[PDB]
This record gives sequence, C-alpha cells and structure tokens, in this order.
Amino acid sequence: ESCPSVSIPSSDEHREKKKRFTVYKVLVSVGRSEWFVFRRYAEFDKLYNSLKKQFPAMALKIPAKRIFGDNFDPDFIKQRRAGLNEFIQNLVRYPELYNHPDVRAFLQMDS
Repeated sequence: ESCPSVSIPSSDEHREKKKRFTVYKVLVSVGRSEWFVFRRYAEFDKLYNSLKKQFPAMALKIPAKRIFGDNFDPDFIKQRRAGLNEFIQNLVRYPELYNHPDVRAFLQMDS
C-alpha cells in the first residue's frame, strides 16, 4: 500500500499546429520514485467528467471551464493551477480513486 503524493508547481505554454495552449506540470511521487507528467486543462476536465459519471455523488470541484477573456492571463493561469492542484489532491485521498485505471494513466503511475 503506497499512496501517491502529487502537486502542480508550475505551468508551461506549448504549441501544436502553431496554436498556443497551456500545460500544467504535475509532479508525481510514489515510494521513492518521482516524475513529471504534463496535462492541459481539457485533460483534467475529461478525467473529471469520466469520474463524475461513474461516481455521480462525489463533491469534487474542478475550476471553471468557460472563461470570458484572456485565458492566457497569468493571474488566471496561476489561479487555475491552484484549483487543479486541489482537485487532484482530493482524488489521491481515496484509494478507490487513485487505484482507478483512468487516474493511474492520467498520472502515469503505471509506466
């Protein structure tokens, strides 16, 4: 029984097809191994919806999805990062959740 510890210390800006998007640099730690996994907001949202369909009764919060304005505003990104970090830290509080195959793949815990 080894519970993962996670955090999101920073975010970076990536590009695909000349189009900008933000990735959150997620630090994962299990036992004495640690690694980073990059995940953008749409992926956290995808994980959340999936988990919410399976367990429609948890009170897990995910930051807002529809933003009116500059979604690259630094203050906005920093607040979004804090919200995403709270979300994942609550996920790992429950073995029922951190052992779920989608959470493990999201965090690359079985690589």
